Amino acid sequence: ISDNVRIKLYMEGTVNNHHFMCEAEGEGKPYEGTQMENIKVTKGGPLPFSFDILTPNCSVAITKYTSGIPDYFKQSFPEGFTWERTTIYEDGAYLTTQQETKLDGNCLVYNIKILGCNFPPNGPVMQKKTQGWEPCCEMRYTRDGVLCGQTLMALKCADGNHLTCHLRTTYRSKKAAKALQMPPFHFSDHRPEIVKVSENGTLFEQHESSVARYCQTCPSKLGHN
Amino acid sequence: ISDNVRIKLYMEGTVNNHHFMCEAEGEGKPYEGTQMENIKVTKGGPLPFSFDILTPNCSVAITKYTSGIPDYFKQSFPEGFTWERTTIYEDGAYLTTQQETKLDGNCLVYNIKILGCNFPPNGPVMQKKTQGWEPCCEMRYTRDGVLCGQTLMALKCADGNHLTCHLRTTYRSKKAAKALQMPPFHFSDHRPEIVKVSENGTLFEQHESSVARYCQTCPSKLGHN
Amino acid sequence: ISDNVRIKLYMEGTVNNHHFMCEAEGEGKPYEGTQMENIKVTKGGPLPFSFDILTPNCSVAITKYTSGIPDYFKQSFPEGFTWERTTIYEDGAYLTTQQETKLDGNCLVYNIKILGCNFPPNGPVMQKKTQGWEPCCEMRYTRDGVLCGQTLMALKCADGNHLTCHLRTTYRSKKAAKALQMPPFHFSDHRPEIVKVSENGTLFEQHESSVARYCQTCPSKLGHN
Amino acid sequence: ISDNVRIKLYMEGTVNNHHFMCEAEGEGKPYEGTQMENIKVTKGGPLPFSFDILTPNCSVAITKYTSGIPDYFKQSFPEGFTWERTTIYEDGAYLTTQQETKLDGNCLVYNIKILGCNFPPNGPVMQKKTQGWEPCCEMRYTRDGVLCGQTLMALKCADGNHLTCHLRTTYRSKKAAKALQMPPFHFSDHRPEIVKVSENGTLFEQHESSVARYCQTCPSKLGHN
Amino acid sequence: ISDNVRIKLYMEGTVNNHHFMCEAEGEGKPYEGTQMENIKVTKGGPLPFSFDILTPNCSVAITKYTSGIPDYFKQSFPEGFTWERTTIYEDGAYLTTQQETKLDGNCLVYNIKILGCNFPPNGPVMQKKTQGWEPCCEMRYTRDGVLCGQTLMALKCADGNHLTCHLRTTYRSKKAAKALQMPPFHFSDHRPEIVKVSENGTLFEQHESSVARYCQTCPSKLGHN
Amino acid sequence: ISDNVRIKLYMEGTVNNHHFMCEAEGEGKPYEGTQMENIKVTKGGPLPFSFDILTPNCSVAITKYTSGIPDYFKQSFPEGFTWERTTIYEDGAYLTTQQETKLDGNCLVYNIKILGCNFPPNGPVMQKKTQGWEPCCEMRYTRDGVLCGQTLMALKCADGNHLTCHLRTTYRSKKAAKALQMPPFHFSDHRPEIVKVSENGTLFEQHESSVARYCQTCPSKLGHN
Amino acid sequence: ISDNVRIKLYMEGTVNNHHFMCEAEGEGKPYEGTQMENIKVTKGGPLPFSFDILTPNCSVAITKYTSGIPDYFKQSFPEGFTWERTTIYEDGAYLTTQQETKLDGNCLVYNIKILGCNFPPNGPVMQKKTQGWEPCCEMRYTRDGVLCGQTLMALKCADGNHLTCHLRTTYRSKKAAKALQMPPFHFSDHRPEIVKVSENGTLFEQHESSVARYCQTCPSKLGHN
Amino acid sequence: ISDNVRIKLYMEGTVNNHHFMCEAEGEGKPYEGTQMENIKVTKGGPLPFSFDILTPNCSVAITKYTSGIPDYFKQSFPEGFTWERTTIYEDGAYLTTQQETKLDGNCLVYNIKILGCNFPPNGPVMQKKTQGWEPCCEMRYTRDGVLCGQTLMALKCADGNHLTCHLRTTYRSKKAAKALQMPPFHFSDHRPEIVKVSENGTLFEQHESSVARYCQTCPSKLGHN
Repeated sequence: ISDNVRIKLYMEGTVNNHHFMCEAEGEGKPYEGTQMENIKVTKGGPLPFSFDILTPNCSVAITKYTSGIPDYFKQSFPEGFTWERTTIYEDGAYLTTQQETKLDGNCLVYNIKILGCNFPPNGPVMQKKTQGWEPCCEMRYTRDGVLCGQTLMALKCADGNHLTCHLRTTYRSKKAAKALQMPPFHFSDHRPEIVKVSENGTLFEQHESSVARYCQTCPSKLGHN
Repeated sequence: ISDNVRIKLYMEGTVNNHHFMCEAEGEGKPYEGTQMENIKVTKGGPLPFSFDILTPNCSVAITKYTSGIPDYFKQSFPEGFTWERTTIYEDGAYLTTQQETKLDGNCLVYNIKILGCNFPPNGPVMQKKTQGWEPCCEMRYTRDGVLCGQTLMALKCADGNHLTCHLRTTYRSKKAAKALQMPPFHFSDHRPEIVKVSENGTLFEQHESSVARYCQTCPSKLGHN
Repeated sequence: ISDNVRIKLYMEGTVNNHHFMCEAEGEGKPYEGTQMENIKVTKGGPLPFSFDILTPNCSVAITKYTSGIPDYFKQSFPEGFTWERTTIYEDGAYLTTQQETKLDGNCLVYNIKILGCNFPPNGPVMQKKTQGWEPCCEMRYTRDGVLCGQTLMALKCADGNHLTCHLRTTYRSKKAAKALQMPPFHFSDHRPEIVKVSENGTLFEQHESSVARYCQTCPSKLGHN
Repeated sequence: ISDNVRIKLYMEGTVNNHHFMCEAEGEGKPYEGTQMENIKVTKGGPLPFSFDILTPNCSVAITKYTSGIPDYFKQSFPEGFTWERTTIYEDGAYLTTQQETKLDGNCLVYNIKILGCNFPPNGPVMQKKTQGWEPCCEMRYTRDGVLCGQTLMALKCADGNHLTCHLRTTYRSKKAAKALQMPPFHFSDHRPEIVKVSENGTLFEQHESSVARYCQTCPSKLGHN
Repeated sequence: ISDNVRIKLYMEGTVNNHHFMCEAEGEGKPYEGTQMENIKVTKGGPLPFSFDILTPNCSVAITKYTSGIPDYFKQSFPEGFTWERTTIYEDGAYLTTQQETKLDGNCLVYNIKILGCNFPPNGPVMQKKTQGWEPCCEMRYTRDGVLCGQTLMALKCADGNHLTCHLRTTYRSKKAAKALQMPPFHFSDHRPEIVKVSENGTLFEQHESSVARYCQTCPSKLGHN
Repeated sequence: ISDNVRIKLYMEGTVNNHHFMCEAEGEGKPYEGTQMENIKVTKGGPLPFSFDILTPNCSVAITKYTSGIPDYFKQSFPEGFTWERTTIYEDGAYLTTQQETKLDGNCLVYNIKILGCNFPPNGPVMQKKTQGWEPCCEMRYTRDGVLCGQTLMALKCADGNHLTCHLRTTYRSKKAAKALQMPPFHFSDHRPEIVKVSENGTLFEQHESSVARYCQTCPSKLGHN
Repeated sequence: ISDNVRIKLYMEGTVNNHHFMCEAEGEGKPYEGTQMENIKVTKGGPLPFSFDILTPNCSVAITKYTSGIPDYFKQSFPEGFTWERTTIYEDGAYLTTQQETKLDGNCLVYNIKILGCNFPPNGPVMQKKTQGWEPCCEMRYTRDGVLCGQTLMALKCADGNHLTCHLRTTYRSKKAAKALQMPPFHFSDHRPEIVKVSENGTLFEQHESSVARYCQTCPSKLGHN
Repeated sequence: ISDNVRIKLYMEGTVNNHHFMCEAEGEGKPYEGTQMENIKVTKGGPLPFSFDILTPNCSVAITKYTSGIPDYFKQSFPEGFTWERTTIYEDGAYLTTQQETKLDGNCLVYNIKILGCNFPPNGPVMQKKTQGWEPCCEMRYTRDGVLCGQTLMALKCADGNHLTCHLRTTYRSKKAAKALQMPPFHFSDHRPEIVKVSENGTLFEQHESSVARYCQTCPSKLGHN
């Protein structure tokens, strides 16, 4: 994959019985781990809920993989990969996502499907009281030939509280495991941020930085990473 | 709704990155709570996973509502209703469903969308080692003007074990709450059974009985139901 | 075990950093599945939380086992048994219990240890706005030589809503599994009720009825129980 | 609190009906965030399960708090603090902890109570197949005037696999709110390691390093921490 | 009045049937128009609504009166004054205030009574979605021998929108009319800001600056102020 | 509630900076909708304003509810209810009320708080030129689980003129919404009259009749009430 | 005026910048207070908002004037009259109307001008979610030689909720007040209903019944109307 | 838009049943915010009421927009814009306006429609006892993709009084959302003055200055505008 790529996104979903569609165009630097997307709600907008719950569904090939840790995603090209995830919110809401990622030339194409349910009508998401995500730390490890990820995230609320959730992901390379260098357990920091909202809450400029690493602040007494 | 109805079902989903579609034809006695469907996997079959996980997604308007408990579903007609649910398996798999139910004459039409993820490849579902569901007891109660349901189910496994899961559902009538007689807290027994599999594992004859009731084995010292 | 037995209970626990102890004396009809206990909060009372969360922790040897289903608990005497459980509330609270049951003469003696955490201070439990439990249906199945149980329960709230939780239990007979007739998958209905509260909310008269059974509302078309 | 302190620990617990007690003596540098403890299983040892599940229960006053982030724990002395936690394992096990932390002289004294249940008998924990924890990243945020923490951890298994769990903690200062400066949302890295096992599997030399910080790998484009 | 003063405040109110009391200690520079208050919700806190609605009720003797405009408030000492006001929110809520202001030595003492009603439960105030007030411009004019004020204010919401309201005030000097120089029509800019929230949302550090003036951005073609 | 009840009232308020208190003893026939109160101004009398503005603040449990329309107020006992209201006068005055209603045996107890402001000094109220209220028609409808009311009223002046006002009320039952039969849109006619004034304008014998009904003069062509 | 008349109406207006024109043909029985009009949107239809807001603008000479109450409108012929009104909706919308009424032979001719503004785009009116008006009660009283009217009305919504508004009207006879018998304070019930919609939502069959009266449900102790 | 423009205005209205028309020729400097118009009452003049109520209806494209605040009005050219407003007077009068603004070359063309009602006959407006407007401060904020404005104004009265009113405006650009940069919350000062009246009270020379800005007199302690 190139050091500079374009991004094209297509999303379709139903949350609490509300159908919607989104499309986005963006750019990013795969090896630097930085990127940005201009996401437009093409159908069903303005959404009856905070766009925040859609943010993390909109790019793991773009991450600075450090410490010699094998990059499961960049290794997957040209074949590409898909990933699936369920996000469990502390107030009972569930959001499941199926995504396909393809690399056509220097353009990353994302096709996303989402199904969300049980979001409380008077909760922060449905009441649009949330104000973006705190950065997070994803735990990555292999299992049964695929790469798994788990993360705890926190939505900022106007009152100062946070609404937390748990992401459980399975990343699936289109390359056979035999053709891949599987990575050891490691982490990936992510910082998604919406820097601008326009067109009556239907257009969002979203930026994100990601870095894969080992625990660097606490030294091992046993020579482990 | 009449005493005898026809059932037409359309389903589309992706589980562990495997896309599939199903269509069914059936019948049922709404007030007797008995029904049967002939479900055909029209695309993506035979499925690489046990059809058992799709079974509970294929009819709550057909239930013998006893003890004078108001029937939230039959009351929603002719407008109909929709429901959303996430099923959490004990081995980490999640399956989210979005469904729409409408009544055309004396025919119930179901449109279903499913997204499933994280099913362990060596688990009983992906290995097709499950052998049907044990009967179950659903807990139903109102909240925020809609009807909620929660159930623990158990899939019989060939090794003698049971694989358990937790269903969390929100049923949404298309009629305004004020035009409905909301039910008190109650239960609903369900007994889905596959009696025949044919056409190279793509046609499933599925029967089911459902009965809404109160606890009927434990007396109350306070006269409560 | 006899047709009528006495009950002596000792409980110690800490919930949200509040330490407390309870003692109770009661009676029951093991085969009839009916019982009553006069539970006194001996230390740390009045509790800063609803007594309702302790109710389900205060007697499975007392249950009417029907349909020829082997009784794992009564079979365990005179040796007795222990059980361990964690209850997960929908608003983030957890309550773990460890219990020992023995039969001394004609008296069932219960020794209970409880640790609870993360109960929301503005929640119905910590605000004492709950009004007893709704009857429930426990799912029972064997696994690895022991008997397991899972149940969803709902706490009635003052505002009319229900607070739901999930119980995950493991019952351990003190007799070697070898000397026991392990039961098939089955259910158990429970109806715990507090009929009187006195001594400034430190004494509770609690009654309960339990019945072990199979699904008796939905006939099986495959000849299964 | 002194920059050099000793540690004294007392633990009692029951896991899968196995009762045990532990005691430890150690030392640490509160502001450097480094520490070591010699933990002896004084009763019920050698344990019938991996000591790994006990490891994370044995010291948050010892953490290097960087970036001027208010230190909830060090601000709590001399009054001290307590914390409560439930750890949920992916294979159904639950472990709940209640802890009290006091400073006697220049020695941190820990009193721990543990209740564990539903650990699978043939699982890696009960089979003693785990090989310590991977380092972890805890999410810390305020709620209801106290400090909350949530973490995802992973046990290393022989197969090269990992067994994951989720920690949900509430830290409770015994100091007046008026005398405490609460921290903003932040993280704390922890790396607990058993560097030596002796005395026939009953003595564990455990080291740990902890660092509280903001996300430093991913720059904010909104000027946030 | 001194160039520097202390502030002491006592408030009692009921909003949407929720009773509360507040007390505050602060300081200000009467002639510079700047001040600060540390407001504690002594009873009924944390409030079930945004503290923002209470902010503007908490100091008109502290304002920089420019352009030779007579200062109705400072002229009122030592007698002091009272003021009454009703704030009408665009979504149907009303909040009425009665206030007494006295000068005790170097301390301005405020006694406030508040009654609020009809705030929508899912509105920004009851949902705590607001994030402070935008600065505002008060219109001041004499009528029936007293000073009247009217102002349009706007609360900032998490979503980027604003919730507006209308303040209608009557200021009543306790000084004999014959001893007061009544001011001509003029404006007063106000900028209340909460710079810190602590003690579980019950302690607010609030600052404010106020300036009385004529319209200086648009010249008069008739020589009027 | 009984067919014949006693009434005890306690009132405290401040209008245009004039503090006052009232107390009353009365009787009524709840189902007949008739009642009387002997209201005494216990502090601040004679009032510097017409007692007419206090009249409508002095009993909604007493109303003849016709046509099978559910009675929100009588249904609220024994718990009782509260109500809040703001009355907006055409000449700029505002009067806000908070009231609590309890039933003790057959005695209705009212506790009222009032804050009024901006009444013009030369208007009919402050000049005590009003001569009672014309009967009025209240509009009642539910919203967000509570009962709302709105009414336009008119004070009579000797010259044949009227001074109008707008009442905006929220009635809040102390019973759970689930335990109440909510009424459809309807009206309530009210006719308050002061039949005797004594003790130098500090004791008022006030009578009132109230009837809840649908529109009975204009038949519906669509079969609506 | 005769007991059976024809009705002809011409209307032009702009609401939220949408221009439209309407024309109607109908009939009414002046003394019976009943009438019906076939209202056609001749320009700008189908309207981008609910026709419901236009309904009350389409006949006060048609009202059953009971109880000997002087009929300001009937007395105005042959000269006729005009009326002006502003309707204030609770969600911030305003609609102002200017109307002229003349009698040509036995045909009442109405010429209407309307300007509406600030209707929320997502409100029930602009979204066409309203379902007609509930009947209402107008307060009528004289002032400065003319007749005034004020009414609160409520639009019905599907949820069972209502959108309320306030009408403030001034009726102006073309006859000199000297030649008219002015009425005392009284009421007028109105019940507008759309019984048929056709021609792609541009033709509305609307009927209405009106009755002028005094309060007839609450007898007066003092002897007032 | 040019730095120097001409103005052409056409107005038609009906206030308290009095029909009138006006036309004007003017000029202004859009970026400097200064302008003048020579307004002639072409029909229905001299008006039976104060021309002051028409003054604010006669130019928002002419305003000095400072501090980098996006200019909604100038951005709207060449397409143009419209605006709608209702002005509510404290003595019960309402005046609604609909306006269209076009830029033909360097000439701004205004087409204005007005409907006013309920002005008291003995009030200052109808008696022509007003002496021009005091300058004012408009609050501007976006909502639903359009620009809203609200302002309180004060008309100079006879005996040294002021008659106040509230303006509620919606400004509608003819450009699409994608082609506009929406402004943050801000203010606009306005100072309309009649400097000459001639031709028997039918020709008015009116000047005005407007400035859009943030609050500059009161510093923010949080770095907000």
